[PDB]
Amino acid sequence: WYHRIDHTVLLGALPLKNMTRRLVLDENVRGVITMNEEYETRFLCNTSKEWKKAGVEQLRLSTVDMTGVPTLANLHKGVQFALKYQALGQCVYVHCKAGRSRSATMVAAYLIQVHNWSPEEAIEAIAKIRSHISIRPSQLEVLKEFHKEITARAAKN
Repeated sequence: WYHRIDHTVLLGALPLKNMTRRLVLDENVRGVITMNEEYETRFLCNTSKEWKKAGVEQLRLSTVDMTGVPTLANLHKGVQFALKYQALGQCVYVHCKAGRSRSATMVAAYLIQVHNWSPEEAIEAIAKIRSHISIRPSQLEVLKEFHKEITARAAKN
């Protein structure tokens, strides 16, 4: 249903209400990145308040319609959110629907920034762990721009 990517990030299909307990206690999930929350499927998942109750903060992000990826700005929001919890030694569950594409792209951006890796290095790392990762050219191009921004911010240090 989901796979651990590293000590902080997990990537998986939409989290069912019933999984909350396991995710929080066993996987130390204290944050959740929710992409493209759809009204047709939200009865299956926690609301933002049901997450609070379990002590996890939810960050909701939208993809740029038809792109499969958020804006650069929201990619940075997602990554900084993950890093927030990395500093706390806690975990973040990253999802959209199937945990294969839009959510995979978000995790890719995280890995790019964390490791100063190429988009393809990050993607291949994710695919080595979780099957059916599918990051399309439209999604890869944004990860390419994200990679350039990460490098330029790194040169400022």
